[PDB]
Amino acid sequence: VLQTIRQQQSALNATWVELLQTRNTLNRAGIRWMMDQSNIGSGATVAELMQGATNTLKLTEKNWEQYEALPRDPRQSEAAFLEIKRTYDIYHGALAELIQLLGAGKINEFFDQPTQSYQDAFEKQYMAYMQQNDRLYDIAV
Amino acid sequence: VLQTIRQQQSALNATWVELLQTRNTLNRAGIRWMMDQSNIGSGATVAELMQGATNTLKLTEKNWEQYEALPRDPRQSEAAFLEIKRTYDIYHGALAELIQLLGAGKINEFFDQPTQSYQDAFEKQYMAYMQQNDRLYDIA
Ligand SMILES: [Cl-]
Ligand SMILES: [Cl-]
Ligand SMILES: [Cl-]
Ligand SMILES: [Cl-]
Ligand code: NA
Ligand code: NA
Ligand code: NA
Ligand code: NA
Repeated sequence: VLQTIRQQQSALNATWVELLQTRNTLNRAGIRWMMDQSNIGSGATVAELMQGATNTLKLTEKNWEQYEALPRDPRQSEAAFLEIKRTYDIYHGALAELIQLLGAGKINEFFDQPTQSYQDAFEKQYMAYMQQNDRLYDIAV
Repeated sequence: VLQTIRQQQSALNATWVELLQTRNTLNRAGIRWMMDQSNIGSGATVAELMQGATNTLKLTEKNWEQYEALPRDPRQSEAAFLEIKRTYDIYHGALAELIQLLGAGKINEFFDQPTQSYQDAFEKQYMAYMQQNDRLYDIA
């Protein structure tokens, strides 16, 4: 019934949320890394933050596969799902590369990566996909 | 009645998302701020990021008022809403404080603010609130 899109919706939202939480944690580690260069570091360490980003990026993978493996209503759009996955893989892959750049100390290459564009592209599909499902709500009446 | 729920969940989830983006942009600005002090600045500038964070923090405040104005079903717990609002106000106000600290060059107070705890507290209520509406959706 209409419960199969609400459960598929919740699964993709949890991926969306974990991607954002991962990007934020990485940028915290960037500040601490910067602080350590000038020996003014305090609070959370780079290692603890990198450790947390690694965890939430794996959580992101697992949340994604949980959404992929959920059944799709025949009315939904196949192209829509492929565009979601295309933008997700770029965004997820970009965060994985940010972990490597920071570990190698490439702070400029880290900061200059156009992560915002990858995120904007995924959010554009998520929003459009949220709208098409909200319409299946309005017509399932 | 079921439509009333999906509207609330979407309005509150939009606030949740905007809070996360606001915090991330502020942490991007913190890096560039430190880059400027070390003369290795590149990418997005502090000013552009600060005006982005200022922008998204207003989207958060608006997205919240949209959720708060939507009608609450009687079956929904009033105390649950008060706890969502309490944790939201702490979290929002904390992000507003980060804008003041970074604009004042206070990078240590900026980094040391326990923002994670404010976010964890709001996410705890947000998760509990959704699981309740989901069980409510199941009954109907
Ligand atoms: Cl570099
Ligand atoms: Cl970009
Ligand atoms: Cl300070
Ligand atoms: Cl904390
Ligand atoms: Na939403
Ligand atoms: Na500076
Ligand atoms: Na910019
Ligand atoms: Na309050």
